Amino acid sequence: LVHVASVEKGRSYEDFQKVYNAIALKLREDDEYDNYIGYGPVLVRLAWHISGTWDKHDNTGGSYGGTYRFKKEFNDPSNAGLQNGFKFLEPIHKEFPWISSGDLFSLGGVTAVQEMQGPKIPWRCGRVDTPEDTTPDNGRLPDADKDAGYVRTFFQRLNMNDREVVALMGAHALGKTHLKNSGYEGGGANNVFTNEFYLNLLNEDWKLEKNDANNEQWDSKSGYMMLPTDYSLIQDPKYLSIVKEYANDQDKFFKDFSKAFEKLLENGITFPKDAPSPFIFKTLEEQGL
Ligand code: HEM
Ligand SMILES: O=C1CCNc2c1cnc1ccccc21
Repeated sequence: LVHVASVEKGRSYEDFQKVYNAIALKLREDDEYDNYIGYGPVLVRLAWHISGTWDKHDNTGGSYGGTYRFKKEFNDPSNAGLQNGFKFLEPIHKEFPWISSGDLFSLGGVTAVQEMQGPKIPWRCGRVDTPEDTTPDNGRLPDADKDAGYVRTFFQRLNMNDREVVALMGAHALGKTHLKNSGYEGGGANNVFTNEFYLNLLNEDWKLEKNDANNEQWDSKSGYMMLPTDYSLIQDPKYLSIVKEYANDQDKFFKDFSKAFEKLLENGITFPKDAPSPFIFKTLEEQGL
């Protein structure tokens, strides 16, 4: 099963920079969403969930086919809440209908990370929408009620190692859980991309509690929370070393996250040898916009 990247006909960097800019301007505009968090976090999660269905064994799932647009995936219980992100991106796709769905969904994640003062994420175009019968079944995204061993084994399906896992999880600096979406009671939220997930894990006073949905979560005296899969990163000695590394090195975290996130978003895609180089988009701030 081979998915070959095919550049949207006649498009180049500046076309995609226009899409980035539209997403970025809408992020700035629609600032009230989710108690003034804005849409950055949910767009990052969307980009991860459209990519996280991938299976290295047969190259099913992944970001290439844009299949989140289909009911079966759109309605995956693991994707509850992501419809807000889809609706946010709707007007952008209407403005730029030439872009593929996979390209738009992944680019939304990139734009969100960057506009939230995260690292630059190189991004490649060429995902091509595939038919409804290519939509992966529900159940390929990870459970949150599990331990480090579950996390490690899960991510092997996505060809991610321990450092890549720990780095990717740092996106949980962002946003929050919503009891009605996932069965987890949200704590303090952020909308700036930092290494604070690691600092919170190491520095807060955590207590294991059972929430009103009957699920276990770790809660701090200051009002933050960790999923059991988050907290597993300080229960496992291999993960803990890396958590400490990122808590003590912002730049290393940024560089490792950027690599892992691009790789996550590109898993399953064959880029021809004469494909364009990855694009590094300028932020609104860098453009004076
Ligand atoms: C073991 C792996 C993971 C598990 C079990 C997990 C689970 C969760 C859950 C349960 C939520 C809350 C959803 C809601 O209630 O609205 C959430 C939110 C979020 N996740 Fe993850 N996640 C994992 C990995 C990741 C990765 C790899 C990324 C991206 C690189 C990511 C980015 C996010 C973001 C940005 C949010 C906040 C969304 C918002 O504020 O609406 N997560 N995750
Ligand atoms: O420590 C934080 C910061 C705010 N956001 C999250 C944290 C930890 N785990 C999370 C898990 C899912 C969504 C957001 C978070």
